[PDB]
Amino acid sequence: MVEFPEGFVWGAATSGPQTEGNFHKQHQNVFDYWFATEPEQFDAGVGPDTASNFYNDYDHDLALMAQAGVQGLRTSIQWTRLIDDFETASLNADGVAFYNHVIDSMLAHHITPYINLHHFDLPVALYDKYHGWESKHVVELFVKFAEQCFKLFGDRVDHWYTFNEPKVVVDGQYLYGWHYPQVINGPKAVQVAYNMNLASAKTVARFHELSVRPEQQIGIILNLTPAYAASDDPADLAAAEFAELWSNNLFLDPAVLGHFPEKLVERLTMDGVLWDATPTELAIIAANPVDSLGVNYYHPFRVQRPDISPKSLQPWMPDIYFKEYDMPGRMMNVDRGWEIYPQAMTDIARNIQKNYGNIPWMISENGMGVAGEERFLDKQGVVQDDYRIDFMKEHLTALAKGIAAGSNCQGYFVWSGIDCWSWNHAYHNRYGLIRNDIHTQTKTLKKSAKWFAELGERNGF
Amino acid sequence: MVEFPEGFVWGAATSGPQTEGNFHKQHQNVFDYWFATEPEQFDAGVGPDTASNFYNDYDHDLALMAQAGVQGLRTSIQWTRLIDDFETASLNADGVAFYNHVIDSMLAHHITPYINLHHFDLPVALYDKYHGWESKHVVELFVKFAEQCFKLFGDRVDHWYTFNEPKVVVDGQYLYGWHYPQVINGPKAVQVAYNMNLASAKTVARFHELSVRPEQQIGIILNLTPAYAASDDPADLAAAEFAELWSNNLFLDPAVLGHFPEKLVERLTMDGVLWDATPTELAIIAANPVDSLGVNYYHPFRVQRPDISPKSLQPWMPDIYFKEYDMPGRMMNVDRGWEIYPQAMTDIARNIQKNYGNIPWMISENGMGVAGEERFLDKQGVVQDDYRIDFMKEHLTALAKGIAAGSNCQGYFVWSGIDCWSWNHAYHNRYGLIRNDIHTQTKTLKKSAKWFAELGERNGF
Repeated sequence: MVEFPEGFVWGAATSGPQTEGNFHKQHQNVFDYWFATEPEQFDAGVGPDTASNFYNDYDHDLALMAQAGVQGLRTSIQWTRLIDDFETASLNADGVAFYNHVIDSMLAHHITPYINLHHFDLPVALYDKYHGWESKHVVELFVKFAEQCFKLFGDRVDHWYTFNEPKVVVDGQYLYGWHYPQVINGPKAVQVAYNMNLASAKTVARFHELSVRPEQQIGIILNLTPAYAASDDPADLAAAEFAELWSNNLFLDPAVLGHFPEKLVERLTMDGVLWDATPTELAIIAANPVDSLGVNYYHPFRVQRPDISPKSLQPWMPDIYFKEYDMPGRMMNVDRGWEIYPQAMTDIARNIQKNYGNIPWMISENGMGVAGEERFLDKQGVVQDDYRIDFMKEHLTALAKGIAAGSNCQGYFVWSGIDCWSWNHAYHNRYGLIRNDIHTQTKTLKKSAKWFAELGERNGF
Repeated sequence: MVEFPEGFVWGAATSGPQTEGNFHKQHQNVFDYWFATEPEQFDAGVGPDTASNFYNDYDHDLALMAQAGVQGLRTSIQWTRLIDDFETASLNADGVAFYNHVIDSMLAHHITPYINLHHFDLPVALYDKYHGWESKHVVELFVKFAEQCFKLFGDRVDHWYTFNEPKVVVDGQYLYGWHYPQVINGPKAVQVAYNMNLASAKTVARFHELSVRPEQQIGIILNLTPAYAASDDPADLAAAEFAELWSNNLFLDPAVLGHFPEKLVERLTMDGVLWDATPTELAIIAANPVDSLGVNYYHPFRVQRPDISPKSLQPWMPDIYFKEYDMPGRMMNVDRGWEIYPQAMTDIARNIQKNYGNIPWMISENGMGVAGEERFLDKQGVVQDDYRIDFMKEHLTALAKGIAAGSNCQGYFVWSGIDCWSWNHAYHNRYGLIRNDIHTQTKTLKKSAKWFAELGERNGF
């Protein structure tokens, strides 16, 4: 009834910091330090130290993900586990052996690895020593870390990602206090956005120098949700224009087109907050675009005119040009406070098709979080998450409208395979196809897990 | 200047729970239990245990209402006072003796008795054992109770009411937390609204099985305030449409027309929350419409679209289809949060006239509550409540226009005669023509009282 291209990849996504636990990890990342420092900032004081126990139970967890129809698993390697000396990217042999075991175990369970290099997990010592992503020196050390990943694992991994959503690192570490170190500094944020874009192009350059097979590709993962204008009132449309240049073009254009959006550069220059670039850096960005795109979508995004004029005497923030808008009559997931609007998928598919060369791309994240799922256990122990299935039905149906009209979409990765630790929210919301009782680390497929499996075999629904 | 038809009843209204006190009352109703158990939920810690001392002082209390021009008095008999065993409706001899004394004292004072059977006072033991109005067994037990009242007092009581506003019991007990048990559950509310309509029809049948004089008639007291849309945008009149069906037609159509409003049942059906009804129950409802209508009006009712779509993921409530609206420029009773809009009574009179066969009806409640009436004591300790006299003239002016279009309105009852106990608000707001000083239980007539007595002696103002 609703079918998909031949060879479509049906996958799941997570990250290392949200699954492994900190068992025997040499270094603290910023979240590790934050929980060790301020456990009160974490739901029920549940931090990352055990997470979903993937460090100990990876082999059986991959078997369950295989039962749930996961053909490709996207996760990440932790900079703070793999590397001994950040300055030289010397190797921690127990961390090297651990990633070798999960990649081999993925292969034995017929799961194609999708390895991402960074998911919000900057080592805190590099923030102490250099202020982290503000340092073009840290940019080099990350490339050296990526180098080591490609040489150790490149023989078995075809699909790579530089970053999971650099924008969330910008927003979290430097604008709104979501990530330790919780800096509130707009101008610094602009430079960190530039530096991470430059880190990614440099990683793409290194990756292709060290390539061995043609099948090996490397991409980036971004949120590309449209910035819908509240109305056709010129202050609203102009707000949506900056919101999109800033929340999407900031990374899309360097990543795919190899340059920064011209109107955005103009705006930040006028406000005197523009990043420091060099022509050689800009040339490396121009010469090394990504090979593919991962798209994360959960909920739509609407903006209206700011309340006060952007010329007011206030610290510079991107938000001086736009304000979030709530649309009368929106379809809501009320407990989570999120609008449900599946066609945003279809708009994304059309944008990549028209404006970004129809570059090959996948939905790298899509999913629905629900609290207190114990309420929907049958006494056979299986969560009856019919809501998750309907959510996936609506969004896959809109994604199908995009593929049919010619969008080069190649895969759909659910967030997430197994319930995992959602930063300061920890396990308050569950996204998995598979349920984790985090007291015992005992995992059990939900109803949606069997549905996802049949979806992959039928390649539709 | 503003005159009324011949025979128009000028009366006053209260209830047993709000006047009697619990002196030697055998059983606890839901409010008694709530107060005995959470006194903090009631203004100044004042509960119903003494109320306005009507149990002890009914005789002199009645002599004063008669001085205030109360020609007929509506109040209620408490299920929890008259009945020994609820399962059989056996009699508590002291309760019977009390209500005989009250009724006989009314006629000795030439007040016509208007006796209502139920005013928010479900026995708490019937809730514990059966979940109260959710049980069709409890509906039968109420008919047994109603039958005893008819047999005991029908020899000198011509005018009866099955219920005072069952929608307030639905709303308070099962939707918004106003009444103990404070259940929040849309589906149950739907079933309780249906069950209470069924109890009233069953009571009407029993009443006419026993009625011997043609003067004997039984009615129901409803609030029929129109749902005024905020604007004529289609979303707001959709909201006003449902709010009308739900707040008025849900009770008025079964009571007067013999059937539930079809487009309401269609929407309750589509949403999966329809009550459980048998053919026999529906035929009883069709076959026993009430004889007359009691209308309570205090303030208008304005409605706009809901903030989110009724299809959002939320528990079913009637409120998913409409949100209240505050009209800019409203005339307000500021100390109370209530709009003043007397035209509404003209609209109700016309609705009843055109669309309900012009059934004999009365205003069973209308009044204004104000706090701290100590501030308007004159030199002889009489409240000078000109605000109350004005309020009456404006609403009587509107009623008289409805009658002049021919509407079959036959009387006007003010709330209230003596200041009585207003549930969780207790004695914060006073509505009476007669002030009650509650520490000593001394009642003195307000200035509005002498004005009410002249209005009846003249049929106008």
